[PDB]
Amino acid sequence: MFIKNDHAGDRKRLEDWRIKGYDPLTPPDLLQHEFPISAKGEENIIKARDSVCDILNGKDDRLVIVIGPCSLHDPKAAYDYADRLAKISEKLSKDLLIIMRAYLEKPRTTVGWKGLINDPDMNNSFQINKGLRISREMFIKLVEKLPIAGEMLDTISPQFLSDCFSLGAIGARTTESQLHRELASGLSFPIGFKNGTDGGLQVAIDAMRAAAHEHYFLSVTKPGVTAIVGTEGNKDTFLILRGGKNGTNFDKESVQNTKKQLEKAGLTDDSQKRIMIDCSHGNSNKDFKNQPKVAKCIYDQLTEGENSLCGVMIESNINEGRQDIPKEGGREGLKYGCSVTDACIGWESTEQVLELLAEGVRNRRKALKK
Amino acid sequence: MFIKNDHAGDRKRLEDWRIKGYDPLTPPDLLQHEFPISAKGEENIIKARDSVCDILNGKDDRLVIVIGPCSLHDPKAAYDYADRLAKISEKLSKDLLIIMRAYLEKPRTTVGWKGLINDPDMNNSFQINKGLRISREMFIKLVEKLPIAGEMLDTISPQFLSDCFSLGAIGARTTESQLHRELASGLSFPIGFKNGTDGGLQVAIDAMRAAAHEHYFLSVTKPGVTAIVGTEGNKDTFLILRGGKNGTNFDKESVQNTKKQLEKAGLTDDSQKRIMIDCSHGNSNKDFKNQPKVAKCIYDQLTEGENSLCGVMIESNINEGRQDIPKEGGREGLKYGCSVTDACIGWESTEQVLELLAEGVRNRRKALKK
Repeated sequence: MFIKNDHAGDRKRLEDWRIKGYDPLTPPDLLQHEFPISAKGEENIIKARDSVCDILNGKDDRLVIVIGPCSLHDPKAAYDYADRLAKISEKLSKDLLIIMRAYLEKPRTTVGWKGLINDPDMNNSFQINKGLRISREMFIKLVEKLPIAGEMLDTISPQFLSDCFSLGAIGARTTESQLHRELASGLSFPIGFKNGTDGGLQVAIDAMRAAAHEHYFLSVTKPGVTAIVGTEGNKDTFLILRGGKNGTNFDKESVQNTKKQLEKAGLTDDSQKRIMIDCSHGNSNKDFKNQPKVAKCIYDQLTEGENSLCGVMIESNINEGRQDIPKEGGREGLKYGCSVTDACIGWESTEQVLELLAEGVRNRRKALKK
Repeated sequence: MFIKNDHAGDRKRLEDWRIKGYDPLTPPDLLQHEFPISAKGEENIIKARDSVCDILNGKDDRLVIVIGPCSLHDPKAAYDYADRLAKISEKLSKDLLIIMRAYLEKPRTTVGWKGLINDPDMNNSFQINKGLRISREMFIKLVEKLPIAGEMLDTISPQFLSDCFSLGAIGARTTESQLHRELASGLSFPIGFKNGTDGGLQVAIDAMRAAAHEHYFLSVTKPGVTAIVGTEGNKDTFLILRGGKNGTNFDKESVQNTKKQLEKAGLTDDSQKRIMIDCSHGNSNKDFKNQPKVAKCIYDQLTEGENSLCGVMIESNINEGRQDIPKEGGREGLKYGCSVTDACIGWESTEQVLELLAEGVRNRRKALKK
């Protein structure tokens, strides 16, 4: 702490006796001035957002693919993965609309590395200020290469990193939080809510419904100070089928149920597409090798003409599997292109699945006579 | 809106085209100045906190009863009720500690009054600065009458009102939120989380495990600027049973099952008491009539000497049931002392209930020969 609470632990102060101190923080202004976005990255982002919103509204028959490392921990690897992916995306420019999984943390119940933002040297130093710096810079570099997608959590943290997202996602732990639903209703891109830890759809229905309305809440402004914010709202929201405590909900029947309750909520019609399926995480029962297989199911629903499906989430890294960051050595003790956060499928798995989906969208074209 | 995004709609800019613009805000330093907490309120607040920290470590053999409106919405009415409860609160004082349920906003997914802070004019005018004024004014009056407790909904707001809380809960929906755990660890009083909307008990155990720890995050400081905060961690933590979509857990079995899971967690031992019961919300199935009978169940388990219990929650009001705030009417014409959120028990029932539980505490005393 730069400022230190000299009175920590005294239980005769009304407040703050549990507070160690404070460290200076950088307002989003200064960073947004320091790390601006190039017009090319700007253009990437905007046209990306719109096209997504097109696919949502029934306007485009393409399919959205949010794929990438579950968390990002090493930048050079991010440029490698982004250029390799911009290659294959170049190849599929007319079918998939692929967007990268730029995630800077895995939220956890158990102690660990707290994400790229919190622990920048990965040794629990917590000079988060740097974390942000380098982390935002990586985006002013990536957005020139391809569109990226973050997951929301710290109402405060996006202020620094929202202008780079062309889409966002919301986690199960946080999907019931009216905080976050407000936050989406402010955000400047489409947002996908993950269905509850037990599987529940209702939480995600409720989040979309919430996020569409206009909201007022306390938030943090670009000059690092507090004000009251008004959100026009965000109607271009969707649902991400995910969890396993109740089991896997990727099965076709599950998708139909999602659709029946979505038209039971006025949240979709036959012409709009609001369903994203997330394989990594809950449906894979926590094994990377299970990721390819579900792909099999989604493709198949496309082949029969499933038009509700808007997009698909994929856990993916240059090298497959996962690894434990060493007690000692930090980032230098990690294998190159290998996920710290979740087990990913290897680049090879990833390209074979992409060819499969490129074809599935074509077959949906042929059976619908589209 | 004071400031107005003049670009709200041009989905052509990097960011902020879903933000209406913002409204100025009284910083917490200032609101901690305009309304200070008199020395008597200071005394009540801290004596209560230490009392609850005793009950939590088994040093006290009395019972924490958090009782009050589902939502506090009429400050005259609240003063009247805090009067009454404080009067009988020392009637039973030897028996248990009575903390009043000072909540400001009831979490939802639907349209309606977003609490006293967001819309305290009750007209969807949203004059939030005043909301805060009013509300802190309220608080500093109430801590002179009896200590209080509130529901931590968001993490900017308690900068304005924390020092009136002797004690706080984390709403069922936000328990899984990393954010509310990090916030929890700094607060200078006891926190008890509510179990997940399924009824699941792992969320709350994990939250207790996290909040014990020391965390560093981004938070708002008393002057009104964001900063990096380190917390000591709050070890003064517990669990609240409240119900779910499944498993209403107000029974002897369910409590013992829970105690066993907390023991398996290394959070408590047979001397400590880490379990609080909510008798509204799920357990009551939105039926105020079923609250007293749940008191009865409790009273029975205390007659049996159940020593892991630290408290009970209770949504009580001057007049029972609830009433519908007319959306096309004002708060001008509304029944006095009738909670406008979840259905409450009457004043007479409240006398009754409280007497009955006092008896229960006496009975547990005799069971272990204390």
